[PDB]
Amino acid sequence: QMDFIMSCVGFAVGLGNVWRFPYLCYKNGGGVFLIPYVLIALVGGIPIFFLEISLGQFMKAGSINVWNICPLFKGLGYASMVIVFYCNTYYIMVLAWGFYYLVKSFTTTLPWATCGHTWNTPDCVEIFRHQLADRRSPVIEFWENKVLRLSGGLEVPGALNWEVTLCLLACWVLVYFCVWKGVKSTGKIVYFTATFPYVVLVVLLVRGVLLPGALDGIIYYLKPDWSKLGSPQVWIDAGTQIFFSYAIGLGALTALGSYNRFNNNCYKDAIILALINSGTSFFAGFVVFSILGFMAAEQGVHISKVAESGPGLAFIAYPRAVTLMPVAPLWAALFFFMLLLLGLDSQFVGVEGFITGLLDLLPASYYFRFQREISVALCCALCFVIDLSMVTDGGMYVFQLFDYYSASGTTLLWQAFWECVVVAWVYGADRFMDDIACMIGYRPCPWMKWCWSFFTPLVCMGIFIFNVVYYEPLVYNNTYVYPWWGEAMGWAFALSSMLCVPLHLLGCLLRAKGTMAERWQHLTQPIWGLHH
Ligand SMILES: N=C(N)NCCC(=O)O
Ligand SMILES: [Cl-]
Ligand code: NA
Repeated sequence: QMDFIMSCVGFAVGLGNVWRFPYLCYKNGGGVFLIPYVLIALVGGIPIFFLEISLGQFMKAGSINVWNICPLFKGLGYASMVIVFYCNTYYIMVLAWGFYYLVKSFTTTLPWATCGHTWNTPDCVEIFRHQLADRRSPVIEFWENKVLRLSGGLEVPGALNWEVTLCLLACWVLVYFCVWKGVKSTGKIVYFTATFPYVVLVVLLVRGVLLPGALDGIIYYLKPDWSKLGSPQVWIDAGTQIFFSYAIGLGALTALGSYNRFNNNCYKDAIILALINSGTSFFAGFVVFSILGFMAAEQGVHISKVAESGPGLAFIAYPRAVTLMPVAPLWAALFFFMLLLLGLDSQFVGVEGFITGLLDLLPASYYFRFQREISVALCCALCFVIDLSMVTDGGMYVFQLFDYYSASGTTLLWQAFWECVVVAWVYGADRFMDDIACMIGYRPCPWMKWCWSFFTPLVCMGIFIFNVVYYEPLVYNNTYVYPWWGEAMGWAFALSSMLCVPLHLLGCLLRAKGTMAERWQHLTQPIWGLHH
């Protein structure tokens, strides 16, 4: 089938693989991040991936309705919207920044190739020699003083950055327009958009290999520092990175499953999609970390102190690589066009899911002449208004609050744990596996059943508990200690997402009559579709 290609340009391959995984690996240390990544991909990632797709095919519906199997826990679906909504709030910003770089690519030279553009600190040198710890590369200067214009901290937002604001306006109007038409990338264009990224990456990787000091970068990427394994930071980062790269809990995998036919091979679908996501993430890791090793061997700073540890690494490693290509501006335009394509396809599927969920929720009395178009326009405008607080000088910090705490962190752990609990335990993991076998013919290995029943909830609960017990305040670029109210806002996002389940459960219990026993029994009775 081509369902893999359909997801490859959808809720799967994108910035979460090319932009996020590299900087998460860098922030947690190179080698030590892979082991929890692999373990949770085997135990948490692939199993919930297959769970979402299988449940989507089974229920023949997406977003909220799929939880008709356990209507009492239908609030989980609600949470998905909030989570994906938060993605739509900040994901686009990466695109915006990427778009800005693309706008700056179409020049006879490159703005970040050198620093003589009157937006750089005096401590910037284009070439490095044998003062010490007092020099910054032009690429990081451009990233932190033209795209971001980074302020002192979250306490002082500063002056709104107009250039990135027009770039974000262009991204949002483009999303509005080409989501209004609903292109869905057609059927033959997808082919190109599924093979254009890798080509570029491959080229970059080749260049990345042929550099002095790239071997050090690759070794640091692969060989792990076992001391960091005890830290819960790497475990929470790996679990959330997998649950984000797969769009687990965002209510897009479920719709993608619903699009498939009933007599489908969803088990191999999930396995192949997961392998593609992990392979693209590993390839992007190679591309980023070879460049990081090159900059470590060039500047002289340690490999862990080369570039930004926050979300800026993808904008400090990838552009740098481009500057080493023969015809730099053409390759900058090509790579950032690739990045724009990935981010755009992901944003299209996410916004489509959110809008369809909202439209299904709203009653008939709320119908408008252009209800779909007006709803999409209002969502885009509201998200742009929220992002107005993230393009400001002290805007990058807000982005981190929207990245670490919102649609990631303990939010995705909570969502995945409750998904596994409601399906494997409340609904019956054995019965669900029997239903999947009826759908698909054969029987998957019992490893999936063990992952659903015990392994995945246990791993998620353990990561959450060991992070909370040894809680460390979120620090951006290992320099800025977030104040109490910054963590308060981050936890406000997190609890806004994670309250959807318990509040909805409580409201359903109040609405039901009699004692809690028969109320739970009646509200957990599945509501099957017509075809079942
Ligand atoms: N939206 C997500 N949470 N994951 C999608 C991965 C991507 O295409 O970047
Ligand atoms: Cl990934
Ligand atoms: Na991904």
